[PDB]
Amino acid sequence: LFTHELQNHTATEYFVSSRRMFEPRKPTVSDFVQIESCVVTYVNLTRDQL
Amino acid sequence: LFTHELQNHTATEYFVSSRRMFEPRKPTVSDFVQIESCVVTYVNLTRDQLPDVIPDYIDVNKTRDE
Ligand SMILES: *[C@@H]1O[C@H](CO)[C@@H](O[C@@H]2O[C@H](CO)[C@@H](O[C@@H]3O[C@H](CO[C@H]4O[C@H](CO)[C@@H](O)[C@H](O)[C@@H]4O)[C@@H](O)[C@H](O)[C@@H]3O)[C@H](O)[C@H]2NC(C)=O)[C@H](O)[C@H]1NC(C)=O
Ligand SMILES: *[C@@H]1O[C@H](CO)[C@@H](O[C@@H]2O[C@H](CO)[C@@H](O[C@@H]3O[C@H](CO)[C@@H](O)[C@H](O)[C@@H]3O)[C@H](O)[C@H]2NC(C)=O)[C@H](O)[C@H]1NC(C)=O
Ligand SMILES: *[C@@H]1O[C@H](CO)[C@@H](O)[C@H](O)[C@H]1NC(C)=O
Repeated sequence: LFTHELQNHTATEYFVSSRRMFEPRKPTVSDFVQIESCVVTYVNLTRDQL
Repeated sequence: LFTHELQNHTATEYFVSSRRMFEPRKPTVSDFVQIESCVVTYVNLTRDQLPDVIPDYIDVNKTRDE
């Protein structure tokens, strides 16, 4: 998952592509993993924007 | 994915398995992804038959309004 473009224009496009081949596309929910442990490296947000 | 039988009697049984082996099973929503582009090879269909072809599919929109 990468953020193409920047927050300079209030549009952060979250797309997932193969590390071997740039193929941008919006990820599917079934394909993530849920975690109980959080570290500073994770992006903070509330449930509203999920 | 493959189509057991043909539309000769309007029964195209849609199943999925391994490419090597024969492990028939109805395709599931978790098996696939969505794209915004279409071609002729893609079989074209309406929304109401999605549960018909994919019982694993659940249309929350059309069930809540009921
Ligand atoms: C559901 O989606 C399918 C896509 O997965 C559809 O397949 C598309 O079907 C349409 C028509 O149904 C095709 O568009 C037609 O293309 C012909 C080609 O014209 C050329 O050939 C004629 C005759 O030789 C010639 O006179 C012309 O000058 C051209 O050289 C057009 O003539 C038609 O007007 C029409 O535009 C698509 O090409 C086809 N998809 C692809 C990728 O080719 C399917 O049709 C959809 N379901 C239904 C019921 O239509
Ligand atoms: C996501 O949220 C976490 C927690 O809200 C953010 O990390 C937190 O950042 C604050 C601000 O620096 C840390 O508090 C500070 O801790 C240091 C000691 O490390 C102390 O010197 C300061 O006085 C202050 O107390 C907090 O410890 C830290 N906690 C964690 C778990 O990271 C994080 O930056 C946020 N990141 C994003 C992308 O939103
Ligand atoms: C789902 O979409 C239908 C129309 O297709 C609409 O009537 C209904 O209110 C929608 N429900 C939700 C929860 O989006």
